[PDB]
Amino acid sequence: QYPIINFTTAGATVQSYTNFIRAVRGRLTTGADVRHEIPVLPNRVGLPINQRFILVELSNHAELSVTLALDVTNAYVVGYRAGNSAYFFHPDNQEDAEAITHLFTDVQNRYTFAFGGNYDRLEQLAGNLRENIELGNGPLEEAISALYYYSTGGTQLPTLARSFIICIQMISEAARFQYIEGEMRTRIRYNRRSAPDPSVITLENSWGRLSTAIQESNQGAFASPIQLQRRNGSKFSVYDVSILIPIIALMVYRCAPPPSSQF
Repeated sequence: QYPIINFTTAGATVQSYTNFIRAVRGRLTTGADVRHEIPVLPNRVGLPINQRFILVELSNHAELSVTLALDVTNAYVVGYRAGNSAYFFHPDNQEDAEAITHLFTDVQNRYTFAFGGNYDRLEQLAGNLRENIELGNGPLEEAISALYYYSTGGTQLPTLARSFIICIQMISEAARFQYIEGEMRTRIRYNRRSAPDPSVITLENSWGRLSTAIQESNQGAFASPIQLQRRNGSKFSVYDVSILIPIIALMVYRCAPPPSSQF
């Protein structure tokens, strides 16, 4: 039922990764909502269950496959399937708990983790912060294997958590931010793994706030500036949507768009 997008780390290139992220964005957004040239994800309110999720089937050079389920309202990875088992992060509410029963319905073994899937929780389980977890094609290749082997005892919990952190950033964050997509393209082009710098981390941390600031803006102008960081960790002040058009590819729905109000 739910749309499936396929990606493999096996011989991945800048182009194959670019095609993948473009396809993910295309399945996440409908085109009904574009504000200051930036697309908005579907509103959760009144969204039919048959339109709620997309599936990302990840394959690797090791000939293993896992399927991630993404919530279209926020691009969040809500769980995964590997063969005969599926695992879901602890739902935030009763609506989300019902929603995930519509995923991987023919799987033999269904589990809900007692932990949530946010970075804070995953970092504490990994024993490492995002700033110290290497990203790139190699890490993703390895993450796919780690997810695959969890049900059979091959993967320790910190490795599993680290693997989720890798997947979330290389898929969901890349979908949300052209800038983060670009950072992953660079890693793939040179086949060089590296942890995300402060520019990546601060964008990830600020996605909700940036989405709200843009949507609540007066003709694009922020009421309050948002502080981001450069690659070297120095401050970058954002006052306007204009500077973010090349940076952010999609926003979470936060408010109704104000009337056109042309002069």
